[PDB]
Amino acid sequence: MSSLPVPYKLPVSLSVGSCVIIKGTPIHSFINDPQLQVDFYTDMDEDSDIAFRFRVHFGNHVVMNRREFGIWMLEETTDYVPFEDGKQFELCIYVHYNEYEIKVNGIRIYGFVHRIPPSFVKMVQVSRDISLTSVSVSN
Repeated sequence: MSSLPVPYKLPVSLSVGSCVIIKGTPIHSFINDPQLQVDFYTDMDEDSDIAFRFRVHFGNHVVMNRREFGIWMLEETTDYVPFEDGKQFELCIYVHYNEYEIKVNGIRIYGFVHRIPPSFVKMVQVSRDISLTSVSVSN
């Protein structure tokens, strides 16, 4: 009705200089472990490989990783999660030559180095405890 379906699946093509921009609001903030998850898949089904998972545990930390043939690789984390309950955020994932740069409301919180070329990404999925207003792939 007023927001996009969650979970949300968007076919994409990424190249160096692309930015994936996600606008949404954390909801259900009264539950014990509210989350946001963004997955960059290499094909259209959810069994396919994941070049980059960005999984926020709101108020706690972010965990990032990559999945190949069902197997998760080296996990990376940061406790810098500057989201606000019930306030709209702008989540920007910039595709650089060497990494995905993740900004929350204009502020860099992490850089995840590519394990496979970002041109291999075919779908972005957004899931868990957000209301989703828009997803864009810019440039």
